[PDB]
Amino acid sequence: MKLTGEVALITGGASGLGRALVDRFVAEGARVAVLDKSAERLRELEVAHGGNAVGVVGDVRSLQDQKRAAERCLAAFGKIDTLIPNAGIWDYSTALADLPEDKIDAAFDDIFHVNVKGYIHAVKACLPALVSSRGSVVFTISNAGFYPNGGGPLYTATKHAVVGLVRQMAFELAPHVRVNGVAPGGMNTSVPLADMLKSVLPIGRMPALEEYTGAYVFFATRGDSLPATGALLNYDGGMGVRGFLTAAGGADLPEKLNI
Amino acid sequence: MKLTGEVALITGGASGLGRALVDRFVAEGARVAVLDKSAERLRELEVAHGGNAVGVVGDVRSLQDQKRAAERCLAAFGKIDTLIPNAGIWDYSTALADLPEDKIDAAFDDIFHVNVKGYIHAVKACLPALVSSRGSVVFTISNAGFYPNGGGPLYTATKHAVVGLVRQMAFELAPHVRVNGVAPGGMNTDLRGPSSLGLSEQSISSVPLADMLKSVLPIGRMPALEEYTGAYVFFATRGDSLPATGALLNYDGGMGVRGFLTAAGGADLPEKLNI
Amino acid sequence: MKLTGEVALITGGASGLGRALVDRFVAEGARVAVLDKSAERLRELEVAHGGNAVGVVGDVRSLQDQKRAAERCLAAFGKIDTLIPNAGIWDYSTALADLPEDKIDAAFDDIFHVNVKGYIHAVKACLPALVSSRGSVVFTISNAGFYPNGGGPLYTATKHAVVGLVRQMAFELAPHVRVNGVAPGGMNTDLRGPSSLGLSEQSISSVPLADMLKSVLPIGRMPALEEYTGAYVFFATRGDSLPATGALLNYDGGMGVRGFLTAAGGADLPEKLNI
Amino acid sequence: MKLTGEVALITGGASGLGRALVDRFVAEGARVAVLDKSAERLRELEVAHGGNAVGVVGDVRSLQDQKRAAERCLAAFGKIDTLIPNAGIWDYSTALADLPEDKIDAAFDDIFHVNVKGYIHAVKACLPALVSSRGSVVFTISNAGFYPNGGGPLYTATKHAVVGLVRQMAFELAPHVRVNGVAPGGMNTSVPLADMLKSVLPIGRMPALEEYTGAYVFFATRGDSLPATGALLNYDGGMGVRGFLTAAGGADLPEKLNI
Repeated sequence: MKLTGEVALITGGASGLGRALVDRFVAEGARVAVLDKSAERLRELEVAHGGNAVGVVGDVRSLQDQKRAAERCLAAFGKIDTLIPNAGIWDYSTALADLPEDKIDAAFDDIFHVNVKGYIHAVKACLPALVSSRGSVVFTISNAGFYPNGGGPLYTATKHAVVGLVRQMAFELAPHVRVNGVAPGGMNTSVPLADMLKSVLPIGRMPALEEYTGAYVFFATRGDSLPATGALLNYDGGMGVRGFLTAAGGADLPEKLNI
Repeated sequence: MKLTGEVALITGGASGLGRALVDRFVAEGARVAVLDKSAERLRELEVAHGGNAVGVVGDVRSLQDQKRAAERCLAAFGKIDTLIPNAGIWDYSTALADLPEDKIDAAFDDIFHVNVKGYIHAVKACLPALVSSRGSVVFTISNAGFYPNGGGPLYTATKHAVVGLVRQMAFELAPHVRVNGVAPGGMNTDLRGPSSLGLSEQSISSVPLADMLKSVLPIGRMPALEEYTGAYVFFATRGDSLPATGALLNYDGGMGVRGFLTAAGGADLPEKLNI
Repeated sequence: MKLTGEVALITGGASGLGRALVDRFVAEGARVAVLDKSAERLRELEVAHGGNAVGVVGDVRSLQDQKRAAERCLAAFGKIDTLIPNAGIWDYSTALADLPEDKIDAAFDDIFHVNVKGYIHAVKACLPALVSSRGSVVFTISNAGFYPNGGGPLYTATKHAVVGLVRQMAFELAPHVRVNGVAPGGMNTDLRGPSSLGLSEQSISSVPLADMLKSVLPIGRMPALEEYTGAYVFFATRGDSLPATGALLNYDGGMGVRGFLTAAGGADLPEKLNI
Repeated sequence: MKLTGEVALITGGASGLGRALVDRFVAEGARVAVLDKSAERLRELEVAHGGNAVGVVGDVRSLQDQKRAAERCLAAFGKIDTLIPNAGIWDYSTALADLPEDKIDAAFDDIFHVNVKGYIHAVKACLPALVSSRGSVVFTISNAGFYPNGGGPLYTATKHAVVGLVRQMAFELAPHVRVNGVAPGGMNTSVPLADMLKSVLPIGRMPALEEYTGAYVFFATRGDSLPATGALLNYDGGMGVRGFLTAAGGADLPEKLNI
């Protein structure tokens, strides 16, 4: 019950990883405003958490759709303690040499409006409310904001850009708003599952969406993440610490120590 | 309580952050074995927490001592779920020009044996127990592990070195043990130093934090030691930090994202938005 | 001369650093094709370097233009050995609170289409030629690609984004093309901005560098534009930078390793050592 | 002829990568003082570069052996423009679980005295001379100061530590001395050569020691690396940008573009 008397806003939270955040957050005493594209999946979400969660149908790319989401949150809950810019769109890990000349301009704009511009507006929209409550932002980054091969050029640049957002907003919004980011990866949400545990994830297992929720709960806990601003907790099963020939270094440790 | 029924081993956990971690972890249900140089301070917490904490007097540079603590924790509690190598020595932020040629070699060894080697024996000792419980290692680092002026050549080099521990240990101990690092910043710890290093400069070059905070902490305040225990509990919680290994949490109040003319860039926000 | 007989394609290479790069590369024996928005400035250098440089007037956001330049370089010089995507737009370091709601969406696209998309079409265009000559891509980044207060939300996000280009392009174009990044810092460039962003604040928030240098540059001086061309030549040289791909050169005078109270920590060194 | 009228000091430079630096540096008009353990290989080096290179027999761990090396350089060349702390000792990539209880203390001290303490003294020794000439330091780091599996815990910590040295010395020695570091890796100097190009090095080829020399020449060039201080140029064939399933992303690019 770590988030008792708390209010959080989550974009793109009516599905995928953002939905897991919702369920968990509610299950922590929190109160979650949700901006998303799906009117149906927002209504199903709302009855799932009776009066602990509100949902506003919108387009994360729209600044106005973000201001509304802020306003409605303020309407029902009267405050905003943790904003979680999260709504993201993928590029199918498409290589540059495979992005066609007649599609690159559209593809760029769409992916950048959702992953970067979407995040900007959210923070812009909620700025009054966050300053008012001296709360925090926790962006959803990704393994792809730090290392390649998590996506194509478009995805990688958009997720490296939200690292800049983490840093610049951590600076600009201080001392009244703490900005942070979590970088999840290797998810139950291109690459074979057998090559995933062997050559990608040192931890050796595809974690459930529920297991990616705690890192966010942390940054949203009143006085547990107070020194945190500008922080980037990489949360991808250890993609940036994997070996050359094998992801895991000591798979055979138990019978190296006769445990 | 996140850590009910768990067992933590904190080194240097009788004073400072390492001690706040004990109080926090016990308060979070966990039982805590502690290795530290101070016999008094260990009894001081032994009484305070009753049958939830035990303390072993020894030295972090000694592997025998490290092993003795790891065994003591097994004897009393039956396992090791979280190991927190925390014990650290500051270099008074003494520059290279200020290091005495006759005192430098001695100094190196003193600081590197605690800040780095002490961590290695902490892991070496507790490893069998950690692979058995498929547990975690959470390293105390420092802002001095990522950016300069947090200490002199020696300290900054040590903390940077323990960044390399996180990464290697995360690799080597996959998939059973998780290894990560917490990097504290604006705490008001004295941070002890080596006798091999003289008293020469301890007040007027090692600058106090309150005097300079506007150039160091964006968050615009000095956090209490208890505000730094939250990150470690996070790593200590099995169902919260499961997909986290090789993770580096910069926990310095924004020392790495401070701005040029001042630390924080949004002093005038409430003026500009009306609160 | 390191780059005798080589061919470089610089974008935004008619003014600022991009233009100093032309002068340097020609002076290093290389022939240089240039894409830039200014017809005058391109003729200005066309005459200056004679048959060693050619310029194409167009826009970096346009792939057709990018392709047209890549072809122009083939037509005149016969190949492309080094591509330098350099053309960049500043956001006047305009904060998020200061971005007008009615002007923000327009602004985003303007800046992201040059700083990021412009780079992508630069690579997309010149790629066939680069895989053919097994050449290199050297990206102009910025201190704003690594640490904050070098620009507002938009600019810092763009440059950070092109860090992600370096890494992905380095991966994707292995083993034939090498992709790296140069990250300039204390140059006295005006760095143009978008009309979609108002004149509102251009003198008194976007602070001049000379006023603040003691809080920004450890090196304790503002380097001339010619001092920044050396890193690119390095990547342009086949026998010097062969085992370098995905490399990031922080070229900012020490912006990332500046200290808390002042940029440089060794002001008083010669006093302390006697020179 | 980029280093005409220049003087550089190189530790551990009578063999390995440090020797390649020497040959190249001399071949650039530079003048190289060399501190190393080998008396024979120092003499062979000296006749190889007649009067353009001096060599002083010493132990990099000794501060005094470093001061001498500085003094002798000053004797023959009268100045020191680029110091290159380079002498390094490896741990056989030995895992922690394989470092024996009766050896760990000795092994720690030896590897840390050479890789970290060796570097410190060099900069300490040459400080007067470098400040006097307003020159630079270029440490030899390694892929192992950034990612794991380049060595064991001991090597990785020692090379991560010299990253701290790069940063702290870049700060402390400014504005009079520029500190930098090069991070070479995947060298013709444990791991099979067939798994090296496939899963380790995106560039697909083990580069010669000569090809690792240019990066150092760069940092030592009068007015080509003036803005450089605190810089970390990773020089390992792209170990930190390799994919999950394959090092190289577009091996089959030529016949994807019918070049």
